[PDB]
Amino acid sequence: HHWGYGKHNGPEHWHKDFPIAKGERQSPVDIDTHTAKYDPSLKPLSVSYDQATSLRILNNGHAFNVEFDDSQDKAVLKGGPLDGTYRLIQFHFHWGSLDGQGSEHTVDKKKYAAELHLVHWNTKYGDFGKAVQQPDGLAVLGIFLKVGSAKPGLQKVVDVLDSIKTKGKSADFTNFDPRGLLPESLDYWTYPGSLTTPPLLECVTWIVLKEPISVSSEQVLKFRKLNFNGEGEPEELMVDNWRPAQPLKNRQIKASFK
Ligand SMILES: [Zn+2]
Repeated sequence: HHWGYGKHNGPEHWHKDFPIAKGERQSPVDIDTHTAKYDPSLKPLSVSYDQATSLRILNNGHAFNVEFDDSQDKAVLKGGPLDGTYRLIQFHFHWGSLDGQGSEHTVDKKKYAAELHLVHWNTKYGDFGKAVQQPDGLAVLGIFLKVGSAKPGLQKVVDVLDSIKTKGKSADFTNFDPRGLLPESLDYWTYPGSLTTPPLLECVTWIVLKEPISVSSEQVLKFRKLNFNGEGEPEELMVDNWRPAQPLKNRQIKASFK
């Protein structure tokens, strides 16, 4: 029926409705650190989020998205392997039912507790919907989360989750600064890939940061209290909303560092 992360509608079934699931540039992938090519031609990333305007948080039934005003160049990403300016539209996470799983990308087969995706679209295409139809339409920054110390900048998100527990619920979420979610270092790996949920379009330049951020056990516990279902439907906790690693095929992962 409709796609999800269960036994009957999970990632191994997606190809029946979205054949591109077996495509040549699907994400996520495992990052083999000894095979990644250092590329000295890659520039440092430029993250300009000081004028970011968050608007709302929404449970869409597969994750929770924090959405931003993308009608102007307020929160943008440029540099790195990118040509042009990419505007932030939303961020969301993928997480597990246990601390030893949850991330989509892996590093030398190591899985993290969760993975944050900051989604941006190439302004040359005018809107998000046109951007997803192009090979260079989106840039996603992926950041791993490990369990350890609490991340103060994540607490405002954790605290509003009770108000969007079920699918289709939304809440006003203004004045949230996404700078509180970045690691200290911006070293990264990059490769050409896709969206990790249907429609699985191959329009993404992924930028995965080497340095994870730490979150407390209590913080991730609050993520696992969300629901996949809508209000008044049988409760299905929102956990393990990650797609496993896909074949690298004819692709090279480049590193911005050595
Ligand atoms: Zn994602």
